[PDB]
Amino acid sequence: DQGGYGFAMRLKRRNWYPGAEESEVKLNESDWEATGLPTKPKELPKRQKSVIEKVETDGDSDIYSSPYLTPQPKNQATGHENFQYVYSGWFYKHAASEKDFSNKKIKSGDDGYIFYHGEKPSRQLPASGKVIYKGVWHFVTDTKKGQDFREIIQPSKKQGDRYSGFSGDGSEEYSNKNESTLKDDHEGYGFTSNLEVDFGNKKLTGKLIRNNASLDKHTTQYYSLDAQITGNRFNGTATATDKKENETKLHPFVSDSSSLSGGFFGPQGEELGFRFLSDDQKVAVVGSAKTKDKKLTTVLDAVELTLNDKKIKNLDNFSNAAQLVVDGIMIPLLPKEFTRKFEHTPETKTYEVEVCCSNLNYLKYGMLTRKVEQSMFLQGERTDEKEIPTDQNVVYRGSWYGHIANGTSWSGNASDKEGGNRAEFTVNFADKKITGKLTAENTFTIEGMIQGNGFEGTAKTAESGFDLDPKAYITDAKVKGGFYGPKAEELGGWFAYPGASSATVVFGAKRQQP
Amino acid sequence: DQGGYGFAMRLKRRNWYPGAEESEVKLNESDWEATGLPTKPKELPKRQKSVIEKVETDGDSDIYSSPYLTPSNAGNGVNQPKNQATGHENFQYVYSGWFYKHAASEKDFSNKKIKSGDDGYIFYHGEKPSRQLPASGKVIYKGVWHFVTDTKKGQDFREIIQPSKKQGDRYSGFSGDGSEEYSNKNESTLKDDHEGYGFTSNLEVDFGNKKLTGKLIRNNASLNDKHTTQYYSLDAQITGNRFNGTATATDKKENETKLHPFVSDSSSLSGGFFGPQGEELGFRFLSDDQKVAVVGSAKTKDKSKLTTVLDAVELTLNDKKIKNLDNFSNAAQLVVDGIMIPLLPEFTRKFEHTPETKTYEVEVCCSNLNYLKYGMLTRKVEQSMFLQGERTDEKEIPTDQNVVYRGSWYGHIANGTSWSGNASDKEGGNRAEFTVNFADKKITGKLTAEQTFTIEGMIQGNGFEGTAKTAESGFDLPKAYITDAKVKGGFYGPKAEELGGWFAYPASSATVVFGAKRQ
Ligand code: NA
Repeated sequence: DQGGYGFAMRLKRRNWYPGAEESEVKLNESDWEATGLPTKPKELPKRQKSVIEKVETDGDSDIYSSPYLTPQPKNQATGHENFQYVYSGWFYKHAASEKDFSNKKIKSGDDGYIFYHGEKPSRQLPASGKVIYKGVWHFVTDTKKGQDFREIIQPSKKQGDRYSGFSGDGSEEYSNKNESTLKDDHEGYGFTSNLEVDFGNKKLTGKLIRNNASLDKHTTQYYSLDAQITGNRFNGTATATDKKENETKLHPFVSDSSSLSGGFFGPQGEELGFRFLSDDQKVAVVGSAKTKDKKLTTVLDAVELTLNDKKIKNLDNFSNAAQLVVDGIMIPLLPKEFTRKFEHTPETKTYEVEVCCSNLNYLKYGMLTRKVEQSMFLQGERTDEKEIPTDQNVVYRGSWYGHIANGTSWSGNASDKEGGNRAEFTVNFADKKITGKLTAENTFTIEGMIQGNGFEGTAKTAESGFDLDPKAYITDAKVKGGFYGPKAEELGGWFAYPGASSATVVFGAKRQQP
Repeated sequence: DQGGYGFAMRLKRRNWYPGAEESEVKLNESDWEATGLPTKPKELPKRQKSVIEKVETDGDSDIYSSPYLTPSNAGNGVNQPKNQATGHENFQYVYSGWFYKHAASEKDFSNKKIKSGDDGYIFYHGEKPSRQLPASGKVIYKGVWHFVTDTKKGQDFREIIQPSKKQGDRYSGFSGDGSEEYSNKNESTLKDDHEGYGFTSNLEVDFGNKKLTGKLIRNNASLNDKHTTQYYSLDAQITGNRFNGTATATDKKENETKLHPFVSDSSSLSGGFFGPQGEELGFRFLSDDQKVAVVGSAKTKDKSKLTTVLDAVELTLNDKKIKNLDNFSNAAQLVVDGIMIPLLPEFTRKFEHTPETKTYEVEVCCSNLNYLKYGMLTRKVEQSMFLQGERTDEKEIPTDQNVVYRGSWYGHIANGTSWSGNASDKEGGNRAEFTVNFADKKITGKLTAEQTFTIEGMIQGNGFEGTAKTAESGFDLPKAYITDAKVKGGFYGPKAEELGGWFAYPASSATVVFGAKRQ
């Protein structure tokens, strides 16, 4: 979707002051909150935790949270419990009532959040095969006067009416979360998720169930899931398994959702997080799942090349070339005209960014400066390896940002004109062969082999030295890159030297046509 | 208990008018209704049926009832459910079950009343309460049982009734609800450990020790390993043709959360035996927490020395004929024409009574008798004598070889003109005396008007039989003559503190009831 490390949704409490009563408080897409990057996924998300810390109590000040979270119920899919990258769950307080009679506000009930968050969003995934993910899921409901969800939460405290139904409520007493052993057909403890991810076809399906207390089949299914995978993200729908027919509907899971979204985390996407909001705005869900406890394709490139030390770091990215993720904050690259330039301060003081180009849509590259640090960056969404064209002669044209020196330093931005930085590449896909040239003043020569949706080769200053306007002699510099966008219209790469002349360069070119 | 042909309990519907809402409606002992004696036990009880007939509907007017019941005066759909204990299904004397309508909602805003849900009854009723039972042995009875619950806001019983319509909250949970979908009542074959279809009862009656035990279970839908669920065990003492005791909720746990209503014991199990030798029975109870009422019925296997537990007879004057009366093992409760006439509000007594034959006139004796009552009964005009008593257990029959009993008798005799004489304590009026040799199984005595009769007989178990005769000589009012009068009687109360009997004849007639007390 619009990408992020995580999302949280707060419980609602309904005003029941007589004469100024809200009959209902619905959930809204706008209610979703970003969590930010967690240092430790097992801990509560910091922004929302701080909110709850300040929530007033009167008799019980503790924060209660999902049992596997960092402060004897269980909530886990057996064989799939050792999360390292992604956590979902809930936390709350027995919040004091708001009793503001002269402003006509009375509110009572728990206050808290459901959430998921993760670290290390994936840049590679299995190339093929169907893989089973299991884990947990959580929910929070709207509030409506007279409403109860007695099938899921015993309504002695007006859960669903005065404050949201949620999966952490003390009266959620129909799951097996407190039992000591499992029935033969239980998937685990409490509310659990089961997803089948088809990396071959870039899609996934799943089921969200409750494992039922034993006091006849022991689970109940509330949703099935369907989603398309794009890069490290996925988007789709949730289908309510029991909606309204012969029943008056004793639970909140009665409407489909068209807003299922999530993403993969970890080295090869072995964990995932997701959320959705029901179309009738009655229920929000978050969840997490992982491969069983213990060949790849690359879906994106996102790198930072630091000048001062010529070093190259991987950046996080949510499979969106136009969204630059640095230091856990998200910097957009298009203003909701070749190249571009601007600065940005969140909430390092400010970020200065120069980005190219206007004609590129799956690939962005340029300059990044913190304040003072300076780096180049490149990020792109790789084309599916199965979409790599077979054409034997393909020309790409564009530019590049350059920083090089054997004595004094030369720096040159990218440009469309005139004798400024220019790049050209000819690719023989059939041969798995790639070559091209970068010129400043009319010089590097690059040979490489294509592998899947990526390439790898060398860049040399040739013979001998370059200019510095003193000869810089770079030869056998490792060059890595990729093809971005559908059907590989855009391509990009970078190189650092060494692995008395230095060099750091990002470049990107666009495909032509007869 | 207090005896009767049957009992019914109505479903509750909770008021949910906002602002005037009942959060709960509990069941009460006072909610039990007498059914009266059914002409045909397979039919619905008439009083309660009439109530349900008048219950308003708006879309579906049918009365739904237990599958083995007579639809009678009422229809169905998607229907072949069963509710039966296999091998024990051919009831003739006693039926239990339920009947109901999809009642219209009461929508009376102007009286702040909103009520919705089914309206109906559970019940059992029987005919021919037993005057004899097997003398000994343990006997298996099986059958069915039914329940109705209280109503409470937010409450559901999802383990027994799928709560889509707020069963247990807006209207009573009950065993006939359309959403009782977890029993096997609709299945076509039985698992090998099912006792039958739907909710069934299993009782072991120990006639030797005058007690019984039992189990009430559900036979579960097959949707490995066991296919029934037990909700109660039962324990009761038998007294005459009645039994009383307790029900014990099988799963009350402690910690709950209790998805069914059967969570509390009951100290009010009561029922009775029906049929020639008590081969069928009916029972009811109300849970101590007033959350559930149960009724049921059971019978010996579908197709033995007997003991007599009571005598209850009517001797009609005009035709000198003798009919058995129904009785619920209670000497002080006179049951005639299906209605119950109490006999205690001073020797003898007299009074009249009209139920709801115009009125009944009764003269009853005596004040010192507690397991035996006898006197005059008149309908309006018909006239009869009656006697009824609770027999002493044959095993309690004393061995004493010389025992005197003293009392009186009511007399009606004539060879020409008629002589009638009430019973009395004094003076030369009717007086009776008996000497009994239990060891000899021998009994004799005399009735005198002041002239007399003389009775002799032998003793079989807890009853006696023999003959009575005038002096002949003759009698008074002019003389009447009696010879070889057929005499029947019994011993009543613990260790036979009491005894009584009667005779009819058969140009002289005679009809006499008598009762005496031990000295
Ligand atoms: Na009755």
